[PDB]
Amino acid sequence: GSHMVGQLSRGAIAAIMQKGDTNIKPILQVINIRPITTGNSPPRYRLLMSDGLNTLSSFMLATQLNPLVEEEQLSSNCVCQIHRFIVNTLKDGRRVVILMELEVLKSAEAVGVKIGNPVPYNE
Ligand SMILES: Cc1cccc(-n2nc(C(=O)O)cc2-c2ccccc2)c1
Ligand SMILES: Cc1cccc(-n2nc(C(=O)O)cc2-c2ccccc2)c1
Repeated sequence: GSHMVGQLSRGAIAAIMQKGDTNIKPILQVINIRPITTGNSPPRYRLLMSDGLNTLSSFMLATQLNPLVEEEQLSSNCVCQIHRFIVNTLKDGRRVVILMELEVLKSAEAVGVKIGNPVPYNE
């Protein structure tokens, strides 16, 4: 409906990256998905997601959610609610947000566009 950016949890990306609170169940839009280089292990998918204000490319799907990308409705433009996630930190200090449980609220085809004008989160 109208006010599309209101469909997303504006501020959730900053909340995740600055507060590290995991009790939230934010609604985010998938902007892009791509495999990361693995080899000799199940594929892993990285997501560029948006909360309407910011985008962040630090998301990775838990492997248990791979079928959503491979078989069902998880692709660019879909709107999802994250029901469970954890933040992990690499040795170099970069954070990786692992999505453990997510629900597709609106399919890519039902949304069809990048909502709002989100800008990259700097961190
Ligand atoms: C920090 C971050 C967040 C999300 C994805 C990535 N990432 N992207 C790629 C890739 O090949 O594109 C590889 C990684 C990676 C993840 C964990 C450890 C080492 C590398 C990195
Ligand atoms: C210690 C640490 C730091 C960052 C990410 C993780 N991590 N957690 C999961 C998971 O699915 O739970 C998967 C990874 C991962 C491991 C190697 C490369 C890319 C991602 C673990």
